[PDB]
Amino acid sequence: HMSICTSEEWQGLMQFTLPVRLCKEIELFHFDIGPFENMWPGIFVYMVHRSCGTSCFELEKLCRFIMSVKKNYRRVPYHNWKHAVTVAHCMYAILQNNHTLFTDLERKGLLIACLCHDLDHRGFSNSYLQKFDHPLAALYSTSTMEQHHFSQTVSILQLEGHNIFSTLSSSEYEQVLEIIRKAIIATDLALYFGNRKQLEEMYQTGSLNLNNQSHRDRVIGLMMTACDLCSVTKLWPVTKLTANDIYAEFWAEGDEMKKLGIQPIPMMDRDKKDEVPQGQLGFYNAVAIPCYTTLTQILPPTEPLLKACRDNLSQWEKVIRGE
Amino acid sequence: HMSICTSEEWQGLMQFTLPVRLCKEIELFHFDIGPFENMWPGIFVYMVHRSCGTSCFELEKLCRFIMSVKKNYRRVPYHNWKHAVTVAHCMYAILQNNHTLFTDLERKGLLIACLCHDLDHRGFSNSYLQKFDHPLAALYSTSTMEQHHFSQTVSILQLEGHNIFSTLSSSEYEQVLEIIRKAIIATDLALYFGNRKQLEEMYQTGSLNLNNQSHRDRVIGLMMTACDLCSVTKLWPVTKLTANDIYAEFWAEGDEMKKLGIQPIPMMDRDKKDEVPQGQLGFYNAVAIPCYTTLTQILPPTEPLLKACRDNLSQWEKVIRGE
Ligand SMILES: COc1ccc(-n2c(CCN3C(=O)c4cccc(OC(C)C)c4C3=O)nc3ccccc3c2=O)cc1
Ligand SMILES: CC(C)(CO)n1c(=O)[nH]c2c3cccnc3n(-c3ccccc3)c(=O)c21
Ligand SMILES: [Mg+2]
Ligand SMILES: [Mg+2]
Ligand SMILES: [Zn+2]
Ligand SMILES: [Zn+2]
Repeated sequence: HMSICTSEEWQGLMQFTLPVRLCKEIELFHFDIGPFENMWPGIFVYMVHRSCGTSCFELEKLCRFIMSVKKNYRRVPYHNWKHAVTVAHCMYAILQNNHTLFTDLERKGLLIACLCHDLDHRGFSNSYLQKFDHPLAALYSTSTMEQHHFSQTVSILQLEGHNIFSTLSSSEYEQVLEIIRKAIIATDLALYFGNRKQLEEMYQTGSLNLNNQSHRDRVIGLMMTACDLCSVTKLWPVTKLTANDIYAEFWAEGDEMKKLGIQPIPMMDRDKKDEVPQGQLGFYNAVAIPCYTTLTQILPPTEPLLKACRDNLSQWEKVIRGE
Repeated sequence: HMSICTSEEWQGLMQFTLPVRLCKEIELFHFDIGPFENMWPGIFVYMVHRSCGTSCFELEKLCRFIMSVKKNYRRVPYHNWKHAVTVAHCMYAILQNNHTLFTDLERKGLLIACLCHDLDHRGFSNSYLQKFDHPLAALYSTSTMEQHHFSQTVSILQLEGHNIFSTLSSSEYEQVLEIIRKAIIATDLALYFGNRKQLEEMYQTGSLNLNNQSHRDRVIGLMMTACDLCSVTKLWPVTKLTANDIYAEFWAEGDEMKKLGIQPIPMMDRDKKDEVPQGQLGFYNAVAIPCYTTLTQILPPTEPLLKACRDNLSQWEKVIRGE
């Protein structure tokens, strides 16, 4: 039922070497992958090698995993392969700047989870699938898509010559699958508010214990959300272009409702496209700024993220005011 | 300007007596008015008299109102005089089964609002009038048609010997015009989704209180939508025939767009008649079933509506399956 890669695809990836100029840039939080589409699979390999090591995964098995993952990402406007590598890059930048804060079993799982977190996205919300009783909503009652993304990840790893986590003991293997499970479920934005709530109180009262697994998993969750929203941390022209992509996806979902006689929420309605600048300001103020603020409080090296978020908020604020 | 009834028309109505056989059928929710065309105006009078008494309105003024309302309903395939009386009948059945929950003034207003809710329908959607900048969209920015229906109701009552509420105190009169205003605006399906969602929430958290005017207006609104969609609660052959009438009206609207070059949505496209069973399944699942479900939860005697809705959904389910 999955979509395996061709021999051609993984072999070419194995041959790819990252140009020396982009070595500097890939270390920066505001790095846009956008202009280098042919390099995106190659960029993930680099990040995996630069973080955990050149001998952490079997190069053959790794290249087959990446290229098969790419094939299970649909041609949707925003929740595509480009997003999966943008999110992973941000995770790489965070994991680099907090090098001794996470175990090599967390480091491996976190990058793989970021590349897989939106696997098989059909450009529809959890609310859409529940409202139209889609077979996926029948399998997973809550965090519908996120539970499906995790199921597709597990299915890719279950393919011949794809299990990149096969060299781990049964204990070490079930441990990493759980890191990935939790990281992907955490990408369900509805769960985020509560997570950034509990993390805010835990930071204030100094109760956040990094040795406590339950507490550990909450930080990883926020790290996932911060990576998932990193489009608001890029330079203004990049940020502006990405906004157009997620709207195009939202509008297409609304169009599907309009066809059935249903009225979409303003966000999903393309006839309320002028409401987008105000909607962005609302999202940045209610979702993005709180996220990066708390992330910086827990992991201070992640400060540039919050800085770039603020810069873009100001840009949206200028758009509203008519520059 | 309006369309006044003839002396002949209202005089004959005053003389009409309902057949003793029908007395029991009119009390049932699944009652089809379709076979009794000559009796439709007479049926409304009966319902008025059995709901609010025989001395609630001046028989002369009432018969003139009904017959002139009938004349301001166009010969469109679905949004016609037959629809008005079907909607009103369903409202009568709901009022009857929950008699003491409502005031004599709401019973008066809701039945009149149901007979008037589609007054002067031209067989076009609000989406159409707005996209093609029709003069009616210039007057009313939102709920375009519904605001026009309320304006035509007020215009009929403003006719000589037509003011059926003239015998109410200035306070009662302005309260009944507001009951009607709100009930007709509520027939704009776009507003329904928010209304259903809010009411479901209020029921779940037990915060719903019929003594709270704001809550009361939300229930009346849902009652209006349930009545507006009662065609899906009739027996299968009736339900099937009505679907043909709304589609004849939608197809005519699509034809108007095709003439200007614009491509209608599948629902409004007559070359796309095969997608109709799936369109119905989507409408029943996303609109009709949620509606009756919530209505039954607020007013449990209205359960037959949800029962018959389910029976028709199963019928559409069978059509898709090739049964
Ligand atoms: C809970 O707080 C809010 C605040 C604002 C919104 N909102 C938005 C943001 C949409 N949106 C996401 O709901 C999202 C989720 C995840 C990522 C994302 O943007 C990515 C590119 C980072 C986005 C995004 O733009 N745009 C609108 C556009 C027109 C009219 C209304 C709105 C509106 O109410 C929604 C939720
Ligand atoms: C209920 C009916 C007529 C059943 O045949 N129906 C249908 O099949 N599709 C639809 C339908 C589909 C799309 C939008 N409105 C619809 N309405 C509608 C129209 C105007 C005001 C309120 C609701 C229906 O009555 C209906
Ligand atoms: Mg997601
Ligand atoms: Mg209407
Ligand atoms: Zn994502
Ligand atoms: Zn109607």
